[PDB]
Amino acid sequence: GQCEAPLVRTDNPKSWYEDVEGCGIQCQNPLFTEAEHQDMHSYIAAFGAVTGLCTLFTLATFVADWRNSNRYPAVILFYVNACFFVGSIGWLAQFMDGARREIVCRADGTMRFGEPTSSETLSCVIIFVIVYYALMAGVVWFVVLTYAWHTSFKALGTTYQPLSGKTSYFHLLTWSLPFVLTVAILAVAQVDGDSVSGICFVGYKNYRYRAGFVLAPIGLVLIVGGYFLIRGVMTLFSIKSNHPGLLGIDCSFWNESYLTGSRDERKKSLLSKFGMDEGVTFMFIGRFDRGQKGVDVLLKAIEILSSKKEFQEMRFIIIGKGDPELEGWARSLEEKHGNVKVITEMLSREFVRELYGSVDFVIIPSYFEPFGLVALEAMCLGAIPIASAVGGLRDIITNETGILVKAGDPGELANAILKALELSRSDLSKFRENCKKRAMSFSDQARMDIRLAKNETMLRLGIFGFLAFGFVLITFSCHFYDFFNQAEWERSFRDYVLCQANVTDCEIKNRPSLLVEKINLFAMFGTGIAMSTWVWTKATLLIWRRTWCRL
Ligand SMILES: CC(C)CCC[C@@H](C)[C@H]1CC[C@H]2[C@@H]3CC=C4C[C@@H](O)CC[C@]4(C)[C@H]3CC[C@]12C
Repeated sequence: GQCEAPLVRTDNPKSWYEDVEGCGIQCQNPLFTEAEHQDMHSYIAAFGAVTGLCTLFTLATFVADWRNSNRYPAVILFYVNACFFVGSIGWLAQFMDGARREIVCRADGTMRFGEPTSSETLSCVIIFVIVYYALMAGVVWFVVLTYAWHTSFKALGTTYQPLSGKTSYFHLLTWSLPFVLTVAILAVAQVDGDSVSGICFVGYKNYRYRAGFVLAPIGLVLIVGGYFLIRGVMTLFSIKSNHPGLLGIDCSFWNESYLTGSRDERKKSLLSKFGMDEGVTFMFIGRFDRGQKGVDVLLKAIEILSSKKEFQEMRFIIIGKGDPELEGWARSLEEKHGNVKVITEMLSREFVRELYGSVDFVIIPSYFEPFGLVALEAMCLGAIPIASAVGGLRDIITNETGILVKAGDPGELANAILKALELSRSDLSKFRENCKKRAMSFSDQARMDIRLAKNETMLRLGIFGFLAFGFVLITFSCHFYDFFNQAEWERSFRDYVLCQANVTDCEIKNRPSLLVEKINLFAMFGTGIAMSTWVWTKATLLIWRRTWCRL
């Protein structure tokens, strides 16, 4: 009945150490002393309390006005805060009286490992699933947050709400995936306790399961989250370089005051410069590519259009360079039909701005268009677009704004040009007015989609996307570091424990670093705290101020 510390005597055949019959390992990490146990427990308490309180307040803010705040692209972070709140409560459970022994220790006083098991209680499993599910549920929402930001740039020039029909689709995948992982861990009975952290978690006894079920899934969400974030940056940077100020009023390289004179006066000036007489002007600018922009379609349409008697009533201009055969084809038509201008050089932005604001119609014969930002500048300048019904550009152009055609059909395109002539013989003022109003608006007029309203889902969302990414990257690094060195610490732990009995000095080769543990906790709690600032604005204070006035 004798066992030497750190081992204790028990009658459980499942608690005995490798060959030491009757003796198992006490429920106290032998590689750390009491003083640093109290330090770590105090450290956890501070972050847990702060995360719980601040996260709960944000959740209270959303439900205070759920009828108006329940808007899909702006409530992704609400579920993120919900996930982290549950995780925080899971961590804080250990600070109830006697909780650590009931959670970490077996009834015989030995360390819990290999849970679940029918011979012990459910306290270790309950804490494990709460914390682990909360962790994985949160980071799965994070990749949804970045994806929403990536697609939120489609909410310009249209009324269509992206992902409006996919809200339940995300939810089912978001909650199902962490549930599957949780069940997989329980199926292999790898839930182990640790007095240092104060909770049960994966793979303390075997590093391989901790790498598989924690490190690996966290790595994948970082890859996906980074991918969408990178594309979002390219979109946002591309906007500011080319069309900055595509925002609440209008202020860019375009402005109403930059161009002078009437529409006809500028048209006559440009046509004089090109040696052309008055007519209905159709303009296209773009790269002379194949399969991406229909330059071949546009050029072929002119050949078909050349047979009509109305051909002499219209004026054309093509700007761009690229494949030399398209360039030769365009120049040949220029000489064959002396009513079209061909430009292959680099054209200044100043010239383009005046050209866009003078030409009657702009042609966009694309084969693919991401979401149609290139068509918005022409609409801002009063041009009436004719475009292929491809990509996300179909959501911008409507019957009262322009003409859509099937891609690849030069005959249909020519018919659309003939339709443009029918409109051009009448008053086009309504079409130009609709083009400007639509391009600088969206249908989310809950509070006047202006710079104080729509920047929420373009700029503010972007900040939190990268902010969450940073903390999750730190968490990945901590687990990555431990995984590299866990194998040696296991060997050290084995060697250290054996010499303790002294059955006639022991030394610790190495151990897990408490500093890495603190940083990992900081990043985990930091994400919950960081995402709790979404509602830190003046408007929410007013809501709370009036909410308190229910009294
Ligand atoms: C490597 C990537 C994923 C990191 C995250 C992307 C970073 C670089 C992006 C995402 C969000 C972006 C910011 C979003 C907010 C604004 C406000 C805007 O008025 C000016 C640009 C500015 C300041 C952006 C600068 C670049 C930014 C911080």
